Amino acid sequence: MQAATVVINRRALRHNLQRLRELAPASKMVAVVKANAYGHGLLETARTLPDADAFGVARLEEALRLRAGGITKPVLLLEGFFDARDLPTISAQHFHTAVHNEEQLAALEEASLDEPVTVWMKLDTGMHRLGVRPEQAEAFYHRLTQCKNVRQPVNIVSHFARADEPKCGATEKQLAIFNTFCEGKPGQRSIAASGGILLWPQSHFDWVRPGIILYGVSPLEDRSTGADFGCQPVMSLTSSLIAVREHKAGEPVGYGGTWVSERDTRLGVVAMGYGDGYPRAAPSGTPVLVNGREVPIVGRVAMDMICVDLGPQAQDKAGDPVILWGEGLPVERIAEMTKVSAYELITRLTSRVAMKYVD
Amino acid sequence: MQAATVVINRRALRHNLQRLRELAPASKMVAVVKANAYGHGLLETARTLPDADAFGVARLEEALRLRAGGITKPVLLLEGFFDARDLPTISAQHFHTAVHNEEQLAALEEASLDEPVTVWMKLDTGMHRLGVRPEQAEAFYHRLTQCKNVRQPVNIVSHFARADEPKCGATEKQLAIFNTFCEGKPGQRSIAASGGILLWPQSHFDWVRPGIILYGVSPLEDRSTGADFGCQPVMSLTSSLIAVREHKAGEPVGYGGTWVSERDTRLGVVAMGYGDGYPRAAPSGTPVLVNGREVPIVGRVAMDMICVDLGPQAQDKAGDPVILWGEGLPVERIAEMTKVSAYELITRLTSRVAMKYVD
Ligand SMILES: *Cc1c(COP(=O)(O)O)cnc(C)c1O
Ligand SMILES: *Cc1c(COP(=O)(O)O)cnc(C)c1O
Repeated sequence: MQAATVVINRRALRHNLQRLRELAPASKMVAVVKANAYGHGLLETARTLPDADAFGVARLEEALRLRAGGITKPVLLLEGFFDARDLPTISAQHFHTAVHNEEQLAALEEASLDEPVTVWMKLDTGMHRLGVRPEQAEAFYHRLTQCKNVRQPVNIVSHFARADEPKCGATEKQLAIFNTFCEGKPGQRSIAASGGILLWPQSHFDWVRPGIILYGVSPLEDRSTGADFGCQPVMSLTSSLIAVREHKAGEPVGYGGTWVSERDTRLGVVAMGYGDGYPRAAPSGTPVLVNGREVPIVGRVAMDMICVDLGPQAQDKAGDPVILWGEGLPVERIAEMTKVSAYELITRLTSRVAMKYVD
Repeated sequence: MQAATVVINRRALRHNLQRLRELAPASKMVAVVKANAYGHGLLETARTLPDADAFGVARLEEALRLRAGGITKPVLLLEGFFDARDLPTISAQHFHTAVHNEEQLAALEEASLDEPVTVWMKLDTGMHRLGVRPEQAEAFYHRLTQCKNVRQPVNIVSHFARADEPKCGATEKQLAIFNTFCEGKPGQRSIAASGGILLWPQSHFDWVRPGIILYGVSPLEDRSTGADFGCQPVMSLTSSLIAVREHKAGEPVGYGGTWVSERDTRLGVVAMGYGDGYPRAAPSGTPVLVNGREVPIVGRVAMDMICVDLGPQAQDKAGDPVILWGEGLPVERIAEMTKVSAYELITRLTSRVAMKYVD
């Protein structure tokens, strides 16, 4: 292929897992690979990290897809199970699960399983998304230690809502609540994801759950990159030019006549659009690398194409290599220029994009 | 349980192709199915419309995927071919192609094919994206009529840049240029897509290329839906609740503490996020249907989850049906609220979303 392609550096992936073990030296690793491993490929990303202590996924379907591909490490269902009839599979597949509601707990109480299941009680410490609230947590917790279907001890998990904002006391407050509930309880503790790992060493505890930074991308919007933490970028969104055309001063480009040229120039057309996952919101001027040289996007990003300004005697030609982000252009730079989160940029890509794996 | 799923109404798809034949009664139909048929499924959308005169795709890869699935109809390569070594496949697969540059034409000229290929010369009439400029078009055109590898006559294609803006004279100008070049030439003429079909009956000519409106979605940003033109919505982005929790006044929700509640209420958590293709940009208040009742999104949309405000004694529960858009809630209403183009909303979805076909 020469069009929409994501190149995944397996070497950078391994480097990052090891680099994260250096940053959180007393904690085991839950490699978070939900949403097709953040756009890098669920199964391939798991196979690249046979050293991971466990893998984290959002849904049951993702975990099963890992077992189907031969992945054997423990897989953590971060949101738990959505149907009580799933417990038998989860037990047999040796999936570890979070438990945040009455339905899940009552399911565990009355299920009949050939083996008990490892559980992580999800505690709501401030995010107010999933989890048992503090005032209901002690009773809920106690019921889990009385389950024959739950492998003792009951582990405790939680998640930060604003760890990337060190100046507000949100994280210290969640930590305060997390610590109060865990006092005197056995079982592993886990509350830190990318942000907690890098900015809060007092939240590492027993297990940390690296997601975005595992792929060498910073979880912060302070324009820092994965390299700020010694992590190497894994993904490169690439394509090729499918046309190099003459253009003249005063002439607009693309839908809505969004951009008008102030000079005679040459425009390049890239085989990349939002039908591939590239943000339609990308404003003119956003950087793209053409033949390893940065050129600006001019005009509205279409479903399948993107126009760039090369210059009046630019000698680039149809077929030449284009980098939307990757090697000489961090996805964080593209997130600042487009105002789109790096999390979304690397993850919200379509099945039209080819996948390459190197090293 | 059910999670992220796109339900495709085959009946509505059929209705729209027929409805468009009623709006452009003297023109053949090029069903545009590029980018996985605008998120509806490339092969299934083609199989639902065996009545289409032809199918349009962005890339050669998409056309070959159609032939692989048993689609037998003529397929139009809207951007042409990117490599001269592809002509033999194009010829053998009976793919019709656009020709916009020197490389493609020179390729046609010196290739040796067992059969000639049907071609549509792409003329740049104002969009300044792809196509031969007016002052180079006559010479370029004449070389195509002299090709033994091109099945005569040479057809002429072009595309509108601002057909959804009837008040600016952009479309009349492109039409003026298109008409001047086609004078005295045989061969089919085609310049109209969804907008040209609905708003410009002078631009129908021989072939019209319905894309977005084929799926029952309006190409305008004037709070018009597909129903404004008698077209029925084909896609329904659905999911289910995975939690219904108590929440209290003054408490924030989600990452960044984006939303704070002014009352004790109950929050629902949807198995839908941008890891599925749902816009991370969706602001609190964006409508979502829970049990066929509209509730607002509260807090930042995460990779796998979305929180909604149900009410203090709302009786919704984990497992209940959620509609992100579809029946009861047009994607155009979500586009207006989120400020994201309906084109991108239905198209930029990930492979995590399951596909259902009804009728
Ligand atoms: C997805 C998620 C993570 C990883 O988050 P990052 O910000 O990419 O580090 C960890 N834990 C939970 C509970 C999550 O849902
Ligand atoms: C995608 C495309 C279409 C369809 O346009 P809509 O506005 O979605 O109908 C038709 N023709 C060409 C050249 C295209 O690239």
